[PDB]
Amino acid sequence: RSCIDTIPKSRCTAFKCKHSMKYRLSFCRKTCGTC
Repeated sequence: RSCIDTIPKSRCTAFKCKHSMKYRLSFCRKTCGTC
């Protein structure tokens, strides 16, 4: 499927990308560099 964050970009913080599986792999896949 398309590579897209499900929540607003401001929610996808570097901190959440580093420390939250939910954010990195569900909510912020584009911003966190998962896809």
